[PDB]
Amino acid sequence: DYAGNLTRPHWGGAASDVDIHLEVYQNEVDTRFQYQAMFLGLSSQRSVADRS
Amino acid sequence: DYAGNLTRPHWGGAASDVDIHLEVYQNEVDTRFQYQAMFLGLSSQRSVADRS
Repeated sequence: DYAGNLTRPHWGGAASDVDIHLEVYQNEVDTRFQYQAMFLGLSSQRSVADRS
Repeated sequence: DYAGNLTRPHWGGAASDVDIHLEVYQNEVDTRFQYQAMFLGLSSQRSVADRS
């Protein structure tokens, strides 16, 4: 193309070849897939908070 | 961690490790699974009662 030496704003380099852009970030974290316990209703519950 | 000698309340013995803890008991007795006779309509009933 014509004008093979042009101005690239966030491509700061000696020949304007190396990227220097900014990573846009929207506070996104991918951690894991959540799990819910399912033996709360399939077993009896007792408390020994005194006779430990 | 930093205390291999501790004060365990309901552990008796000279160097603890006796487990004299109380037993929590809620009046529960598991006995067996009951059975009901079915040979009532599967036979003929004759009552000798108080005669022979």
